[PDB]
Amino acid sequence: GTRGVDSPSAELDKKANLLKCEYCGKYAPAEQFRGSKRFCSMTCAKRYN
Ligand SMILES: [Zn+2]
Repeated sequence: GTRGVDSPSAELDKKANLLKCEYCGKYAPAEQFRGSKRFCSMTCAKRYN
């Protein structure tokens, strides 16, 4: 597929499809938004509860 073609950070899937933690506001690949697409990973999502 066309995911990770012109990407040095191919592992992070180019970080094309970004959204960001409605807390700190850091942009990341939606895949890392394990807080059900609201916040980034553990520290942040849990901090909102
Ligand atoms: Zn965060």
